[PDB]
Amino acid sequence: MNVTKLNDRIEAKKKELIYLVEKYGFTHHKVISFSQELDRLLNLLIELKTKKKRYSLLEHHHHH
Repeated sequence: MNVTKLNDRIEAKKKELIYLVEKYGFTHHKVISFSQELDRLLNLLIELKTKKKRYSLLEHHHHH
């Protein structure tokens, strides 16, 4: 419901992903899938901002 929280969860996932690259490698299935997930939230930033005319800009997760 909040974009800076969203940004934060992306930030944390980036860091988590980096840690996993060190232990598993970037060619590892989980690291690939988490990268897709990280991409998904990164996409959310663009997606909600490209709309902005929607309550969804706030209620992207959790609805009012």
